[PDB]
Amino acid sequence: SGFRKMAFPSGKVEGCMVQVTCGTTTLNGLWLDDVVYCPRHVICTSEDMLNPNYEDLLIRKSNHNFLVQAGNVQLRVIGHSMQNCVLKLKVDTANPKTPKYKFVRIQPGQTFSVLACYNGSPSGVYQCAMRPNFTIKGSFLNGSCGSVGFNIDYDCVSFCYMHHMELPTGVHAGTDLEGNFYGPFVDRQTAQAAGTDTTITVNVLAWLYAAVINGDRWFLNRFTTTLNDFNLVAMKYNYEPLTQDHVDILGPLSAQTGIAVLDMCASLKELLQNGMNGRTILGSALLEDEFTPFDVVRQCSGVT
Amino acid sequence: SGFRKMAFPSGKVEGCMVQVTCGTTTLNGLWLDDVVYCPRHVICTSEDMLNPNYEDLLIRKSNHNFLVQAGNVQLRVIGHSMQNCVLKLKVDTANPKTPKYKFVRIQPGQTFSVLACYNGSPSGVYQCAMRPNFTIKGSFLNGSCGSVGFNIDYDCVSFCYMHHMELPTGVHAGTDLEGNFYGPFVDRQTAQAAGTDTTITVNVLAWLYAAVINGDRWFLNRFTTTLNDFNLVAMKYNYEPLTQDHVDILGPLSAQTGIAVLDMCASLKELLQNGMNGRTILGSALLEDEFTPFDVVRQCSGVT
Ligand SMILES: CCCCOc1ccc(Cl)cc1CC(=O)Nc1cnccc1C
Ligand SMILES: CCCCOc1ccc(Cl)cc1CC(=O)Nc1cnccc1C
Repeated sequence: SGFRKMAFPSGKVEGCMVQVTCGTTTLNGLWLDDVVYCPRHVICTSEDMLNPNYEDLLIRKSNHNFLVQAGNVQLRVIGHSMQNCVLKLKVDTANPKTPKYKFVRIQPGQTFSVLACYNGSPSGVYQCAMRPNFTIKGSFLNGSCGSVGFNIDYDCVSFCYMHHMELPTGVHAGTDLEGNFYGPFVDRQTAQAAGTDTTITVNVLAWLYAAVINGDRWFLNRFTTTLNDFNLVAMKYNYEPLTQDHVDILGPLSAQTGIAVLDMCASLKELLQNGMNGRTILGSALLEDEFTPFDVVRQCSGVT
Repeated sequence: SGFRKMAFPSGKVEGCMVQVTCGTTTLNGLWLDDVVYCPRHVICTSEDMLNPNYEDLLIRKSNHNFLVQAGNVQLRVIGHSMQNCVLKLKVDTANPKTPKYKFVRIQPGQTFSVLACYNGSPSGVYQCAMRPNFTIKGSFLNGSCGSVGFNIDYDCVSFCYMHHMELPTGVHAGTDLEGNFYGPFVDRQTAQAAGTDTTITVNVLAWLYAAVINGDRWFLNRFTTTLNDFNLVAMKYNYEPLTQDHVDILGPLSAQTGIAVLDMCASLKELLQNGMNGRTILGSALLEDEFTPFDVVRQCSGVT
């Protein structure tokens, strides 16, 4: 019993972190096999960031200008290339701590763990969701760029995020490991609209099932609803519209608890319309949307 | 910017986890140097748990009855001893992944990371506080016993908790690494009062400073208070009384923000008396007490 915002064990990712320095800029890189991946803005000076011509800035750099250090040891750079917003530095040594891995592009509403790093050294690990608007609400300071987001299925690390920047609003933006930004963001110091965010309905419902499993049941009611009626409420409260695909993904939790998905929707509808009335659910005084249905099943079953 | 419930990177601890089996019971052990530490109730059957005579149960066990497996490899047990509520299994091989470590007994109100494990395999990592009543509000299922709590200062892991049991109320109890329970708990399947818990005032104040640093400032007011007046409010709301020692530990945050500790106390007093009025602070709709002043300084400065 108990339910926590749990991150994946970060060891397999810690073994991949390196420091990358180019000129005066230092950030983090991810060393997998014989390639080090890092944000391409490592080649910029603070002055270049207003509108960088990355192609031109990279033309002025050679392999020997990229200083890559894995803890105490220096890596020898034998190639460099830019792919979208990431640089790939080919090194002469395969990382001996390379775990089994994949590069994946996550969908908005999915969750992942972030290993925040500074100077190639891990500082902490936390779990977060990719917002529907493709931002993340992380905890990152200057020097954290190149820190990565990931999920782990048994012995395979699926890397889904590399941190690039903080928007003027304090929210975070980054790329997949092929350097493609999530969302409309560009790697420039410019005003960038993040766009309307919504609450991840399927995750709130999953977390309400997690609450029932762990004994917090006060919000259960005698009501039911339909997808159409619930979506009118979701619209008013800036929640993502619930679809049959979301209902299907909640099947295992509905089967375990015996609470039909639309009955849990009616509990959520009442909570949206009436608030918490000063009560809490799983130690929270708001409706939590950073746990997917898969996260709830994993945490409630003890998957390693 | 941003503030998250951040755990320490768990890699150094993952390398110490092993599975311990005795008879029919399997739980986790912590392998440091040539000793494996685990909860002594690994020697019990479910029937023995109502009132186990651990000394008698252990007398029936020999070194070869403790099956210790580090991933795929089996460890050879050459000695066993019980120290308080832990068993120490001497093995013939020092763990090659033993980090620099210490065993510490944390104080109530302090925080630490938990690497939840099942069958010797890490499942996830989360940050939590040792409650003033010596329980932890963790996320643990059957098989998680032997999972550990720790803090990391540079390259040194300070182990402070080993998980032993879930109380009938769903809260968690465990020991330091010398096997001494935190709180009044005993390792028996009996009704055990946890005792009155309180909110960790110094941590709520630290988190309010974290909020101001990250831009959430709506709760700041034109008021001040005294330790005596604030403690009358703390008493009414079941908060720990604030002392000058707590004020001194908040010095660095008060110096960084320029907000005097008693002025932040007046913000906290108003929040206690008036509630949040449907607003949030650092994404929370309640007053968070699981960040110490040291945690806030560390997260706000990027300590690795
Ligand atoms: C001090 C850097 C100012 C320019 O910023 C930038 C402009 C554009 C880009 Cl693609 C990158 C960056 C660096 C950046 O955003 N760093 C960062 C990340 N997360 C949290 C806090 C910080 C300060
Ligand atoms: C299924 C075990 C029942 C007896 O429990 C016990 C009685 C006494 C003791 Cl010192 C240990 C235990 C085992 C225990 O509490 N396990 C556990 C831990 N955390 C979260 C969930 C669980 C089920």
